[PDB]
Amino acid sequence: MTVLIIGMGNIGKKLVELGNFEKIYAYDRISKDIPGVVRLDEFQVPSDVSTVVECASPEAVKEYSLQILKNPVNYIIISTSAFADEVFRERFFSELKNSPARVFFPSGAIGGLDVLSSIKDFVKNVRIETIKPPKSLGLDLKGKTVVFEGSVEEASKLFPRNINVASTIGLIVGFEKVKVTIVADPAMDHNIHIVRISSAIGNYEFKIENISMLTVYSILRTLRNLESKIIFG
Amino acid sequence: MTVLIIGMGNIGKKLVELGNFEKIYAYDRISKDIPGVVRLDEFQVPSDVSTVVECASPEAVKEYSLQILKNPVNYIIISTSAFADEVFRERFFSELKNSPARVFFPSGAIGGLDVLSSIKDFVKNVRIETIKPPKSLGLDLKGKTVVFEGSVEEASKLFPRNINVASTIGLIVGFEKVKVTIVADPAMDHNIHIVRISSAIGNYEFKIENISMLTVYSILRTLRNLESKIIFG
Ligand SMILES: NC(=O)c1ccc[n+]([C@@H]2O[C@H](COP(=O)([O-])OP(=O)(O)OC[C@H]3O[C@@H](n4cnc5c(N)ncnc54)[C@H](O)[C@@H]3O)[C@@H](O)[C@H]2O)c1
Ligand SMILES: NC(=O)c1ccc[n+]([C@@H]2O[C@H](COP(=O)([O-])OP(=O)(O)OC[C@H]3O[C@@H](n4cnc5c(N)ncnc54)[C@H](O)[C@@H]3O)[C@@H](O)[C@H]2O)c1
Repeated sequence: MTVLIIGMGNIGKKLVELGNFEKIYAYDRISKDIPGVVRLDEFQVPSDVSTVVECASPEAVKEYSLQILKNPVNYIIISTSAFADEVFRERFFSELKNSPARVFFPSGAIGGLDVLSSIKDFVKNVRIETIKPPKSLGLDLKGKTVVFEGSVEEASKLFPRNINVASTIGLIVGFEKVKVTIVADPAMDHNIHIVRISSAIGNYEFKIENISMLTVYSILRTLRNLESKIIFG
Repeated sequence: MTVLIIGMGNIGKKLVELGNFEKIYAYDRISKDIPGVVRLDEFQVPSDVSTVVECASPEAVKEYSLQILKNPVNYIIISTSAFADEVFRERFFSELKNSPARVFFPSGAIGGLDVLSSIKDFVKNVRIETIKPPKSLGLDLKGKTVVFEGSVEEASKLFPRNINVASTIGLIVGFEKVKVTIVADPAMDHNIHIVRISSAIGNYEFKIENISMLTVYSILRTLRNLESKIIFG
């Protein structure tokens, strides 16, 4: 299929090298030498694009979402942190009911969204804890320390970085039901995600220790799935 | 859409009551009073069926898989334990390459299959441990005891019950890479599933404590997804 990739950062260039595409349109405010892509200069959704993939920034999701939705394409979004904004979220799904498009929210850096999606109406609450090494926060500590705790909306305001995982989760069960905790642990070599889910159907715990590659393959699997006979999860 | 549900056990009757369907064809060796379904007597795939759902038994998967695949429908399978059979597995995906159909393997009683599907080529091994209460095995114990450990193929031969979770997993990463452990813990009130995944991309831990309802909603979410604009995981 022909596709439009928004953003040529670590994830964009990676999709271009691993993906199998006849044609690739790419838009990125910068202008680095483009390899096997048709670097656009003015954003737009070419008529032969069957799928659009956003992997730029929350602001990009907000800037083009409206236009993208006019077109009858599969719309893959990863910068979900943008949905932590009540006003933008309302606007988006409005355009979507009228839209001929289809939106896909791949799990990204976490997993367990298959069951969380199935039992979403029954979820009582979701606790997502991120444990980063002190170094990655310019901190020197002798023990674990909570650097933040509250809603997804607030977490995004102070951490314009991640807060994408929690947002996709919020988009599934409702934001009011998600609590975010960011912990700095001097004993931690790498980043970790722990998703604790309480519901009327059962309780689930998902621990993620990524050694972001996971998100890349998460996108690829979604694209591959569009054209596959064997679908898992 | 019009659908064909194979098996009217706990899961079949549940799909009939919660599902939203214009027409339902149902086949079940028994003959209990059927409510809102068109109880067939001779198995077959009516021409107006757009989706078939198996939730009967592994033997059923093996008996009708061949026929189902001739038809251009979405084929949902849950009794995956049947794929632990090397010979049947080879036969199935053979028919599928030639098939106009599409197969869906919902996560069922576990979760985390979204990430496991994305990073499947990189998986080094998967350990799935099931911790049941001694009572559910007619055992009286004073401490945890392993009642079984080995491959998915063997687990199915001694436990014609579950071994479906491990099979779907085997279908994803390859059976040789899955190790199954069934533990009886006197301290355990309910059943638990722990899926430990080791790979080149990272390590994942999924703990599942279901209070099977999860599988039902897992099927429903797959059906709902066929006709939805918002897809998660
Ligand atoms: N959902 C998840 O699990 C998950 C995980 C990791 C990253 N992400 C998201 O992916 C994004 C980062 O991707 P990356 O790793 O390639 O980072 P990156 O910063 O290396 O790449 C971003 C690229 O997009 C371009 N860009 C920024 N705004 C743009 C805009 N408004 N319009 C067009 N182009 C724009 C930038 O010039 C940059 O080259 C982040 O926004 C993050 O939220 C999501
Ligand atoms: N993948 C998962 O996570 C998962 C989880 C739970 C159960 N399951 C599967 O679901 C099945 C059980 O479903 P249930 O909970 O409704 O159980 P059940 O035993 O109550 O229902 C099974 C029904 O299917 C009928 N049946 C059996 N063989 C048939 C055949 N060959 N052809 C036509 N009909 C047949 C039976 O008469 C019975 O009424 C099991 O085979 C199990 O492997 C999968």
